[PDB]
Amino acid sequence: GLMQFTLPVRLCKEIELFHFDIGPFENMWPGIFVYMVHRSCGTSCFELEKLCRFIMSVKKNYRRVPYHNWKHAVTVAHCMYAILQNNHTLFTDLERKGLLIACLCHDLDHRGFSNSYLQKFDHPLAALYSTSTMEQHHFSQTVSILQLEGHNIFSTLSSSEYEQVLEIIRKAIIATDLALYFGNRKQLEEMYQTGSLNLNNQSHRDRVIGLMMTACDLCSVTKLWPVTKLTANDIYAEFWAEGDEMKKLGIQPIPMMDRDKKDEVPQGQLGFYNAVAIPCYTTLTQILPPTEPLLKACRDNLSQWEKVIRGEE
Ligand SMILES: Cn1ncc(C(=O)N2CCOCC2)c1C(=O)Nc1cc2nc(-c3ccccc3)nn2cn1
Ligand SMILES: [Mg+2]
Ligand SMILES: [Zn+2]
Repeated sequence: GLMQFTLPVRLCKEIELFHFDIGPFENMWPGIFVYMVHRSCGTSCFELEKLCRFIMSVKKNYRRVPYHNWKHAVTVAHCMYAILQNNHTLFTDLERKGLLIACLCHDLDHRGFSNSYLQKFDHPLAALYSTSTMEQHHFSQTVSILQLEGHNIFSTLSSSEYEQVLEIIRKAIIATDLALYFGNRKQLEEMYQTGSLNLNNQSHRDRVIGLMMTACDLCSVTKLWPVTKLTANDIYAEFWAEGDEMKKLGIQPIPMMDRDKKDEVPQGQLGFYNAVAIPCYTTLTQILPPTEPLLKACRDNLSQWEKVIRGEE
């Protein structure tokens, strides 16, 4: 009860910033997550022993793929931690609990392939879930882990608080399906511009939490340039493995996934910052002004990708 997690001074300070990198020491990531739950939520949100057991079952159910791995889970949760801490009074007690957990869990048992590849390969998961295929799988793995003995970190919630939190987590994990992001942000755009956005409207909250999820999920583009650049290598390592597998099914992959079109990467990064990232963090900054450093950091990394194209690196 009187047992805080604490971090070394450089981490204690830098973890509060949006651009924090959780570092290469895997064995510290659990402690970092618990630190964030404790400051974001309270030392009383979760029975420490249940939390620690839940975190380690989550780690065990992430695979050793280049990008969609246990480091991604904690990175995405840290971005959420930063949004929640800079927007203290906008979120309920249940939202704070459920969203860090949602982010830790959002890519559970990912294999490093897209929903399209599952559908072209005819994976069983693609018959069980016709849209948002991996994301319905991730929520389903979260429920599984929550129902292992000693793993129910929400035990102390009421029957209806319990259902409201599992419903927040579900919507939060579905929203990480980038196919849903485009419409979700268009609507958030119109609602904010016509002045109809209303955070007491539960369907409005849902959309705003969905946009936060997309922001946290993409937060590689909001890091210091060397983090951004070295993360992009892990991303393409998956994309190109997927492209190889497409070719094995006798399908020309999209260029994003063709290792034979490495030369086009800098321009594809621009497409991505302009079509997805920048619009994402813009609308997020409009709705939640203290998240502006994500937008500023994204625009800086766009400008570093422009330099790469110009041969200035
Ligand atoms: C940087 N970042 N962060 C997250 C993600 C991301 O898409 N997520 C969703 C999928 O799951 C993985 C993560 C990315 C990223 O890089 N997206 C990305 C890279 C890219 N390259 C090209 C490209 C097109 C033609 C020729 C050569 C390259 N198009 N293109 C479009 N998007
Ligand atoms: Mg995902
Ligand atoms: Zn993800």
